[PDB]
Amino acid sequence: MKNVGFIGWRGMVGSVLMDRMSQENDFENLNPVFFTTSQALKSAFDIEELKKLDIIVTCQGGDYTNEVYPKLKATGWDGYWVDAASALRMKDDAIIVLDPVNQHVISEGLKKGIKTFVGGNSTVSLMLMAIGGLFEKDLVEWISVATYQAASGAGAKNMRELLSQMGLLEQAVSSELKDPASSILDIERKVTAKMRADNFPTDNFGAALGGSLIPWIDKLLPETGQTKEEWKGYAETNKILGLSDNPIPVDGLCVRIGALRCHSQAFTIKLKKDLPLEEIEQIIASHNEWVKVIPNDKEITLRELTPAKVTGTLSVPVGRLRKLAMGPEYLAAFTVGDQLLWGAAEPVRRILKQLVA
Amino acid sequence: MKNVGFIGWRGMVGSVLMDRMSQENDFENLNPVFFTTSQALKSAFDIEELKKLDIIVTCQGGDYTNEVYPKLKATGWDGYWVDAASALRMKDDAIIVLDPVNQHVISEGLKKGIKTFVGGNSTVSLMLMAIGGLFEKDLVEWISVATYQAASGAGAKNMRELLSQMGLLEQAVSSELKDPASSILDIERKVTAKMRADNFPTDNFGAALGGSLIPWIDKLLPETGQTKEEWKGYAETNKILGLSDNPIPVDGLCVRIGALRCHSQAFTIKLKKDLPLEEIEQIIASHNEWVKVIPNDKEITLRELTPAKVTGTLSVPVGRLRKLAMGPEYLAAFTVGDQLLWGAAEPVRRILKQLVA
Ligand SMILES: N[C@@H](CCO)C(=O)O
Ligand SMILES: N[C@@H](CCO)C(=O)O
Repeated sequence: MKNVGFIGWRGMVGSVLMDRMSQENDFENLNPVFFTTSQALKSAFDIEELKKLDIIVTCQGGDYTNEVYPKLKATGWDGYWVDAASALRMKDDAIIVLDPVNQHVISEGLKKGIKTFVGGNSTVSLMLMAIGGLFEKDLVEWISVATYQAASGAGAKNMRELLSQMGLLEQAVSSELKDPASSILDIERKVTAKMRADNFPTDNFGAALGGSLIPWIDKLLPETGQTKEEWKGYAETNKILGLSDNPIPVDGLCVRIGALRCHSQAFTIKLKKDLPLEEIEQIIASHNEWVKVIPNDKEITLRELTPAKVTGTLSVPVGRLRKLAMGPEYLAAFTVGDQLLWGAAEPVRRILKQLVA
Repeated sequence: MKNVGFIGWRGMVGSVLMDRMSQENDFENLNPVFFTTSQALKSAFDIEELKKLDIIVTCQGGDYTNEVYPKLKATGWDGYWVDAASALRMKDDAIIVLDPVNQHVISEGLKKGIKTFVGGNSTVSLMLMAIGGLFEKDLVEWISVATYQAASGAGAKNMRELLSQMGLLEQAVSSELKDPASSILDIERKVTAKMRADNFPTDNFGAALGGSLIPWIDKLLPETGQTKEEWKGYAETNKILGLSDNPIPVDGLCVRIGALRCHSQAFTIKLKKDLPLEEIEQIIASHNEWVKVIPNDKEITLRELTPAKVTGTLSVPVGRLRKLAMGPEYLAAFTVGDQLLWGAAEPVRRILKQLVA
């Protein structure tokens, strides 16, 4: 069978990948070799050991990639490189994977001789898994986005920091909350005071997240004023769909909220033509087996369209669908998706599966 | 001096109003009469007692208003009715107040003989206080909105429920969080399990808010598919600006997040003409003394553009300003504002001040 090396399999994303591969019995169809960066398992920095592998799957990160990758291909190695990190997404000899959406793009690359495949930006991937249909019919002129991103996208320590912040806030008024007759503004003043305290743990986010939000993710790109996270919307959406010749505008604001691992997004989709809502809904629900169209009903929306419902599942609900006041060609849409699955580990697991078949 | 009656002054909004009036020494210029609904202070249901007042300020709510209001005006009473509730906002003989934005609209009404003035929708009011300038120059063709609304808009019990939810989530993994070597996915599984537990207190929101979000606020309006909260965007923005003849489209998705009392909003503003960012920024910052333009810089954004910074203050920061990929006439903007102040108590306090001068 194909000899597959795994790097960064112990990290958070790597861990999800390992769990998903086990659940699906993916290890039965390949010969796994595990690497580590520890000096305390082959060495992740042993080029000769990596050179003997047919495929390398890394969830180690960009710094690792930028270091080892060049060296490895510099030895002639002609194997496949599957990466979760963003390091190589924008390279000419690499393809961004999300097979339920761009399978045809993936297949052509395997023929052109493409040997590098990279998982895509979580936000963009979750968007495409939700409204892939609209793009599948060149029905989208542009999309304005507003995200509600989870701590998992930032990292494990960030998730822990969010949780600690939540605890401290409640702890600040634990007794008052138990007293059904206590003043709410008093409670409010105290939690806000704690949130602003110097001892409030905000080292990882650089600001409070629990009980608040942060309208800024990643570095500023002076060229356009977007953060790198927002920049990936236009850049990655079009490379994934392979439309670098007829790019579809995708822009908006990426905001961090206090959710653990599900990214949510509010959309304003300008459609190229006036179409019936019922038809839009059918097109969306038919693109893939994971997207799930939620009726624009309160009770059902509260049960299905939330991080609480989606966390840890492969389901990608999309709802609140209706026409906007700007015109019958303006579509409103809200979606929730797990950041660690379709937003990270899953696309990686699925391309590997293809490569070892 | 003018005889002013106050109803619902003990509730959350009423409490903020009382505090703000005291801080500003507003009681020195009027003769206050306090009412109550308790049978255990005049009776809030004594029409003859209310009839002798020059002005009535109520934060009691819609049910109260719809009950007492008709009866009072049915006796000939020719005084002013200042209300925080939405009950009468859309009546022909009433004006929605937000003086820093529609003072000229307010003045004309006082002449036409308008005797009813109502505070506006929190989200709409906070939007206008932020980007009032753009509207002040008929520079806005339409605006797509995505909100991050606080629990305070729902009520005191909702704020308490959010806080309780946060505590339980952290409590579910308190020890693991203290252990710097513990597994994050283990932590994740436990908090999510608690969030989904039947004993997780979600009676007030009908769903978990802490650690999640709810893409639905208020009742569904079958006619358009919008929730009443989203509906107020178009309805109230234009009545406040008095443009029911040349309405400006305002639509989007209103989502509840785990914040105590600050509403935040991500905007996609389609401008009528191509203008320089620097000029847009100047126009915005000049509309009123409370709006505050935050440089599109990471460090400053994290310190100024958040519920943590704004909570309990009259400041209305607006930042992340830049042009969108859809074109140089597409503006991106993010704002944060306290829901109980400019979103409720302040506009009420300011119109009262005018009426008693
Ligand atoms: N989607 C994640 C990126 C994952 O690394 C985030 O919002 O940070
Ligand atoms: N702006 C508040 C409405 C206040 O009653 C909310 O978002 O619920």
